[PDB]
Amino acid sequence: NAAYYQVVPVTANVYDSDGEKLSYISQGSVVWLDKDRKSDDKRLAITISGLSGYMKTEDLQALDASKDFIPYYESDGHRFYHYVAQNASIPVASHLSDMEVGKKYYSADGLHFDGFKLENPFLFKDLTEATNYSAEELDKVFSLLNINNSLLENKGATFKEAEEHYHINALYLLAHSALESNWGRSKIAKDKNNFFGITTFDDVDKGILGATKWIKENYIDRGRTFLGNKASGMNVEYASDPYWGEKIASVMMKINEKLGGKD
Repeated sequence: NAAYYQVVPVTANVYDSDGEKLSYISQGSVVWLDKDRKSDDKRLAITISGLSGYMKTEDLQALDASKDFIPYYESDGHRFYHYVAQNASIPVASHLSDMEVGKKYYSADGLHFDGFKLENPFLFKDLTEATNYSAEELDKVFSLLNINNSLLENKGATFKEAEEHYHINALYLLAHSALESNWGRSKIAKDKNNFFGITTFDDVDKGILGATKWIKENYIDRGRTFLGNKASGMNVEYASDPYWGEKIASVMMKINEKLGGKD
């Protein structure tokens, strides 16, 4: 058995030892062979984004570490990045003095490394905690990041109303909608009125409130109260992308930095 494998179908399921579905992951995702559990001809014991389970052998293609891309993490001396694909990165934390700049680090859960533990500032934050940011501050970020023709600009008051009503962090709501709609510039999102990529008040305001209600009832109220990864939080069920939670958290980080680090 190889050390790493890549997901073959559009999505594939991850199972427990008894064959019950635990989660699902996206095509091209790289999973780690887990040598501490038994793999056989039908299923491989694997780890992905915090989750340990089994995957069907026909769902996985063996990778060669010398030839193929293996995701890793690296610091530039200021920020630590997760490289999830050839050349593509997600900022996940500040640099720690424990990290050798330029060196590639590997982790099956994105938290525990060889020499240190990472505190991603938003990945495991309780999403029912309100943001410190005002409606007016949230609105400022579109200027500061040079985003234009966004249907989400001037929606700070809507996000804060959503936060007060449903008790879901407005910075998270802004981040989630920004990720799923290209900062409110997506034509698909406008035409479908679906800025969060779920399966006078205008349609955008109504969509934000409706999406927040949906997240509250289907995630928060069902015990999924933070972004997380494939082992826990919203990422277990919300998206096949095992690093969806990290992507949202990175958007929250970018917004927070630009607005002065109040959260």
